[PDB]
Amino acid sequence: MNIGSVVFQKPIPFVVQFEGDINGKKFSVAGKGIGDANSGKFEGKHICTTGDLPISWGAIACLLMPCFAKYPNDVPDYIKSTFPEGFQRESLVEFGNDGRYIAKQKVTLENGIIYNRGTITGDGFNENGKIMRRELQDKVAPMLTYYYPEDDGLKCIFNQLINGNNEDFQEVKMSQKITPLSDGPTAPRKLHYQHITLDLRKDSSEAADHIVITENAKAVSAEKYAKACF
Ligand SMILES: [Cl-]
Ligand SMILES: [Cl-]
Ligand SMILES: [Cl-]
Repeated sequence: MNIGSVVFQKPIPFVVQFEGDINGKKFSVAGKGIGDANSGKFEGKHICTTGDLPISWGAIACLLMPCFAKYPNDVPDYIKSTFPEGFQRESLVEFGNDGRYIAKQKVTLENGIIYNRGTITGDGFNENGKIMRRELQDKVAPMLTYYYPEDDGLKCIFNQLINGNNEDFQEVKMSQKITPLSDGPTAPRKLHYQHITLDLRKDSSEAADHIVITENAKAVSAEKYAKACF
């Protein structure tokens, strides 16, 4: 029995706070939403409080809470087991023929609200590229992500494809490391996958530069994934 399973048994509001600096361009994002780990759906609206986001929203979409993923019982939920204290995650995000950035974030539970507080720092992006000129669509293709133990944390590796405006795609390569914020007991770290679909949309009434992320994440054991029907 893992304690985190009880806190996420009902939908929980969440708050996202990000500070960024990519190619010397500083930005700040503030968002809020709701996550339901019973369904694996969590949806939030995020606004760039410093003006316009210097990069395509899709490039930071899945950094703006894998604790909300729907985990079956035949998969040990390590991420939820780190609660109530929470977890931290470091990410190396590399874009094909463009730059890279590093993010560090801490996902905590405070007064019954999930807080995703993170920081992004990157450089080497093409100033005439579709990322920094924001010519990519706000559309991200479906994903499968790999989870597996490494050292004393849970490592996650996966790719992302952001649609371009001319039948092209932008490659996103991510390498993440999840570790607990406390030295308390956690669930087993075992190989498994997450099936994620993102839908980025805009609010007509919102004047600020923003994005509305509808995410549906489900965990799959390696035995059930191998026996999959599509
Ligand atoms: Cl941080
Ligand atoms: Cl870097
Ligand atoms: Cl570790």
